[PDB]
Amino acid sequence: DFLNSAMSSLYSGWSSFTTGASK
Repeated sequence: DFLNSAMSSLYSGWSSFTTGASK
């Protein structure tokens, strides 16, 4: 799961939208 966080900071940082699907 931890790796999931380091990923959100990379994918959920440039798109600032993927969070909708990730969350």
